[PDB]
Amino acid sequence: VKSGKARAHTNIALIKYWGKADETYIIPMNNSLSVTLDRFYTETKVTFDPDFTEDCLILNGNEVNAKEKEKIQNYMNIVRDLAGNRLHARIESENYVPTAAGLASSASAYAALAAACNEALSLNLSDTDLSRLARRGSGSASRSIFGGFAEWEKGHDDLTSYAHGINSNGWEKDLSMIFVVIKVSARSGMSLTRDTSRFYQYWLDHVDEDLNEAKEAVKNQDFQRLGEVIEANGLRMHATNLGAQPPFTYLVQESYDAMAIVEQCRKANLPCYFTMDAGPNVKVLVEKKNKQAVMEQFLKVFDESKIIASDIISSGVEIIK
Amino acid sequence: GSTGSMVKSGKARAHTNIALIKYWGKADETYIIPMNNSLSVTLDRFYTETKVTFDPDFTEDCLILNGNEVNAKEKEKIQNYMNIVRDLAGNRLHARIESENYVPTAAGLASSASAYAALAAACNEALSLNLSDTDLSRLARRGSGSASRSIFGGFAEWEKGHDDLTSYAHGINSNGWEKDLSMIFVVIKKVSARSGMSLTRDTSRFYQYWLDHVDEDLNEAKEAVKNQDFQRLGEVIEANGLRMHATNLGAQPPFTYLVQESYDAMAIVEQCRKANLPCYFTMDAGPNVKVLVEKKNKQAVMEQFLKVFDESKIIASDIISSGVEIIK
Ligand SMILES: O=C(O)C[C@@](O)(CF)CCOP(=O)(O)OP(=O)(O)O
Ligand SMILES: O=C(O)C[C@@](O)(CF)CCOP(=O)(O)OP(=O)(O)O
Repeated sequence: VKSGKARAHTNIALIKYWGKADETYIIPMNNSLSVTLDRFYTETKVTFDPDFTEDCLILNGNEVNAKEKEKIQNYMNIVRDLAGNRLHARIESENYVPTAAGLASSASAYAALAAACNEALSLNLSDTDLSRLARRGSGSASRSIFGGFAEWEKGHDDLTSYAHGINSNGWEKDLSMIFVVIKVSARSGMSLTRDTSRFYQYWLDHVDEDLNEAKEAVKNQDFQRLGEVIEANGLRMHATNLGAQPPFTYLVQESYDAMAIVEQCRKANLPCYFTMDAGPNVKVLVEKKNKQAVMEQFLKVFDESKIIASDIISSGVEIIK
Repeated sequence: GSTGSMVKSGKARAHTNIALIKYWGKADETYIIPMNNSLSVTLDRFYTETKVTFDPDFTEDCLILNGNEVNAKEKEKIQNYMNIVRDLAGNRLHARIESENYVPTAAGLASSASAYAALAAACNEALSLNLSDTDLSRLARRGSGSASRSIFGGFAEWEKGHDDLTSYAHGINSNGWEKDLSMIFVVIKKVSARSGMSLTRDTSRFYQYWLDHVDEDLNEAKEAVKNQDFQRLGEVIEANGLRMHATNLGAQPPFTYLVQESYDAMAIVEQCRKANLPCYFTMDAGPNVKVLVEKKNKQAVMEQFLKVFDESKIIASDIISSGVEIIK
């Protein structure tokens, strides 16, 4: 019997990953830039037993649905292949996330699993190969191998497509992300758009410049500059969905109300910037020093229970005991 | 009806139009000069009838809308517009304006294009200004940009120009193609069009993108019309309409006119399209989805929407060939 346990934190893309060059190995049309969150994470124990017939997944104490179970059994086949064994595993996982708030991620799930399998089967995988392993489950999991700022380099094959951590001289310790809590999966949404969106080329033509400008801002620890490019990049992502055949949107009116509050804060000498993912939740990057002030502005309009802050964590994926 | 010797009245009926290539954002806010050309179709079903009566006794302009007094705000608005008319006609006469909107305004359809075209034409008739169509378009434009196109029937294009003299629309001869087409309206506090286009135009991060493709879209559409190629016209206009709404997403801060139900209707259009009912949608300053379809398939497409939308919510109109007309 072989076993290991790890904690992986979710991460939010500032420069978005959106569209796969390759659906089976999960290679992206473009690089992406994320920050890892202190507050939301997944803890996953994996246990390999010669007696097991088929992989079992218990999440938060309950069993998973067809699609996940299947999704997990295909992923574990990849693990088996890599390990060179034929062992099925009982997986017990726990999401540390505000309940039923749309904030559970494949990113934390798969990074945690990859690192737990790594530990269980003693593979001593390099961070690079761990990221690659996580990428095969969910693209954004590639980045949750790392803390702080991370970049997923798209590469062109299974070997070259992986994330790496970015040193910002501890800039991440100065930043925070406020969540405003407010259904098409990212996988399905993004493939429709990657395949059919009339505005997809426009996305591809600007993503690299945004990326470079984002990465440059990080080197200089220049918040306003980072803020503006990621905000624009973010909106361009949702634009591409408007061009889809047929169009769709992740956003609802409340999402826009939150956006408007972010703009006012800037006008009130409280710099912050928003982004949205595959849902209407609005995420607000802000400096720690201004975090409380910005939150107060939201509390005027949103319920206290819906305004949830998190720090950016510096460390990466972590084996547990 | 009967009019005293020293009173000049005129009454006109102008039809609403829907932009297939969108006007969105002004170069000049005071004279209403657009940042780009637009192209539209004039709808047979929806129109405004406006009567105007000039009387030397009248001390100020009066506006009666669908039988009721307008408030002081809209009153003040209409008096400033009529000043333009007075300046043009070289008089100082005031008028009583009796207008009736036969447009589903409560349902969200815009009345601004027909209202201002009707008013312009009505005045030209009352005062005998002998205005050319070009000059009628220019006068309607001062009131609302889209109004410049409602002077004309069928397909019409607003040439943007660079000043008050050069910015106006004309009718496009389509060899009668307008007679084969129809538009279906799926009916679903609004930022005004004027207000909305201004925020996007001034601040939108994606506005340049709009500007970089509008002329190409327009040429493709116009070439589509010359060819009477419904697919070619439909694809470019659908994309154009979507790009306009995209710009709004890039505004500071963003907004949208679309709701989930709008998206639902679009889905049904694409469905009809995959099922050999060719049609294409567009949206203006609100959630209503408008569906361009050939008159033959109108009935079929409607039924598909009727599978999910309330019968009262689905309303078709043909496209009318004639332009603004004076009436009794
Ligand atoms: O995370 C980002 O960069 C952007 C998004 O969050 C925005 F919605 C997408 C997440 O993608 P994911 O769930 O990883 O897709 P998968 O590869 O199909 O599993
Ligand atoms: O009609 C189109 O080209 C597209 C739109 O309808 C989309 F919302 C804009 C209409 O603008 P309008 O009411 O004419 O503005 P005004 O000049 O400020 O009065």
